Amino acid sequence: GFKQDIATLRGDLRTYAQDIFLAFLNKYPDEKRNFKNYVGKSDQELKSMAKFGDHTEKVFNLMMEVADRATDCVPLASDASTLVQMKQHSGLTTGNFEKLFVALVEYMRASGQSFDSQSWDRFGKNLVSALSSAGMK
Ligand code: HEM
Ligand SMILES: Oc1ccccc1-c1ccccc1O
Repeated sequence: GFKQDIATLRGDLRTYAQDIFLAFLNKYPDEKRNFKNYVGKSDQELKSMAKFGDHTEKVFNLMMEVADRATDCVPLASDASTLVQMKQHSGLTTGNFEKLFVALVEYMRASGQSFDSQSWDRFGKNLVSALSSAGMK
């Protein structure tokens, strides 16, 4: 289920974080507008950068927290406000988050593993709704 998937991802978080974020960047190349220093790089080049590993893992450290605090794939309102108010998210719209969650769900569906893809899809939609409610355009 969803809870086991959190334990699975946390068990190899630096590789799942990198693979899912690369799935997102390759699926939605225009999302590089928010990640200038990742332009014109192969996946292997990105995975060699200190910063890439360290920023993507920290992102997923918080994503797993938010997942873990959710009830029935409904995230806390306090976690959504933090994500809207964060200065690093100043320009973003819910569309940025929707795309990340589509890529994560498709990564899960294509994996060999018994991830609860439908729970991550609901989680993504509930998080987008909570970001909207907390004031993200
Ligand atoms: C649930 C989803 C997300 C979580 C939990 C999250 C979390 C975080 C965290 C913890 C940081 C700080 C990273 C660090 O200090 O190294 C960060 C930075 C950032 N996030 Fe997010 N984020 C999420 C979704 C997104 C999305 C969808 C975008 C853009 C499409 C985005 C864009 C950024 C940018 C541009 C930064 C700053 C880049 C930098 O570190 O210099 N985030 N995010
Ligand atoms: O790669 C990054 C570097 C810096 C800050 C955030 C990310 C990131 C990684 C995966 C998903 C969303 C993100 O904002």
